[PDB]
Amino acid sequence: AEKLVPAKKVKNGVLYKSGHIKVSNVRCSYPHLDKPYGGEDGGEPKYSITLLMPKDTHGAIKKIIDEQIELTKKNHKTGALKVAPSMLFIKDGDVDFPDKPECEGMWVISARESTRPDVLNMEREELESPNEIAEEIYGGCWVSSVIRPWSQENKYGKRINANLLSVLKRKDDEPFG
DNA sequence: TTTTTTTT
Ligand code: NA
Repeated sequence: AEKLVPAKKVKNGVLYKSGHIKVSNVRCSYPHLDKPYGGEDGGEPKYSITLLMPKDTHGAIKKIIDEQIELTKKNHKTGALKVAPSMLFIKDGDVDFPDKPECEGMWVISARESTRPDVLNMEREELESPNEIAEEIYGGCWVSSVIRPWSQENKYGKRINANLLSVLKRKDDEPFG
């Protein structure tokens, strides 16, 4: 549920007082919302999505994400955390994925969660069956998503990752396949 | 309220 209290609203996004961030009107790729992904090779399976944020239209919400990344580093429970820019949930499509046409001119956000996120159709109805979830949110559609940064400091390294809380269908478009 | 991701 969006039972959150806005702190700051910008074009294509909202920062909430709880530290959650809504990233609005972004293109979806590689959804794993019907069934969790990963944990073939040691890790535990998680639901996930990639969000493609156009650089020309989403600069304000990008700035909020950066600010919140810094805040998350500073507030890490064991003390302020140093994290490399390659170890964040946000990547630069033009640098990191130059051979992927769908990433051209995009910020690329990866968000994951062990608990299945809320999945809403355009009528804001919450979906429950894996098949209906897979049909609704297909790679290439546009969504709005609630995420929240978190700080990782463990045996595998130091990262700022993003919890995936909700995915709302916004627009249909050509599927990536 | 919690915790490795990764392009896949
Ligand atoms: Na459910």
